[PDB]
Amino acid sequence: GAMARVGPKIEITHGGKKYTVFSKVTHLVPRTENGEEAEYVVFGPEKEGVISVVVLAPKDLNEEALALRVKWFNDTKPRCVKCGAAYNGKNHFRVVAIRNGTYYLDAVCDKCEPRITWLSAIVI
Amino acid sequence: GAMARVGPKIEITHGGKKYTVFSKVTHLVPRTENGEEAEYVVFGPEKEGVISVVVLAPKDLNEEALALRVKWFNDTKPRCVKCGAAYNGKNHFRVVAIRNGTYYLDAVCDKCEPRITWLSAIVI
Ligand SMILES: [Zn+2]
Ligand SMILES: [Zn+2]
Ligand SMILES: [Zn+2]
Ligand SMILES: [Zn+2]
Ligand SMILES: [Zn+2]
Ligand SMILES: [Zn+2]
Ligand SMILES: [Zn+2]
Repeated sequence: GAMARVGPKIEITHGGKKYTVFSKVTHLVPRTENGEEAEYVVFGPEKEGVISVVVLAPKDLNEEALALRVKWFNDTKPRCVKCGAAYNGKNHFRVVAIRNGTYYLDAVCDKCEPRITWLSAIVI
Repeated sequence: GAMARVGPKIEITHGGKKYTVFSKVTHLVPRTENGEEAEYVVFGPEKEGVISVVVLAPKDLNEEALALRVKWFNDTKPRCVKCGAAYNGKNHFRVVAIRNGTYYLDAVCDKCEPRITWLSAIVI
């Protein structure tokens, strides 16, 4: 009976809030014309005290690296590119990031992009 | 009965020689620390008048783009990084390239790296 890791990688508190962070190694991610492969991060609405996070990336990200994505997002507070809304805990919100997670190419909410909810649902 | 494209994408003559170029869209390729995803190109030995080429890349490359890889290789004549040998038509030879195929990170021959022959054999 060989074990298998399942569910969230790490659970963290930050800014008085609790984040359950899932991740998947996938290359089904956006890329620049130049050839830099991006990552998706999707933030879910707070449900039962906890905000679900899903990081889809082409590389294996350790727990420190995963925790830093939440921090960078919380401290950047990026706005939806289509409507200007920030993640408020009631919506889903997706960023596309390159440069080892530090540079956002895109940010969008699920009222402007409903499909982002199916993205994280597949992992969650 | 739905058709399916098979075998080589393009066959080209250059420098008095004939190249049969295969390709595969794959993300099982090398990458830089920064996040630039590379491509493999493997040159086979001339057998029955023809040199087999196999381009493994994370993007869909049209026939012009595939033909340019052969040209850039023929005109660069890069040397094996481990022994200094050039592709001579008798050996297999692999380059790793980024920057839309123009910049070689690595070049190696199959006496120094025997596994490169299994790389192209899977596609061929
Ligand atoms: Zn803080
Ligand atoms: Zn990839
Ligand atoms: Zn929006
Ligand atoms: Zn939602
Ligand atoms: Zn020429
Ligand atoms: Zn060599
Ligand atoms: Zn060989």
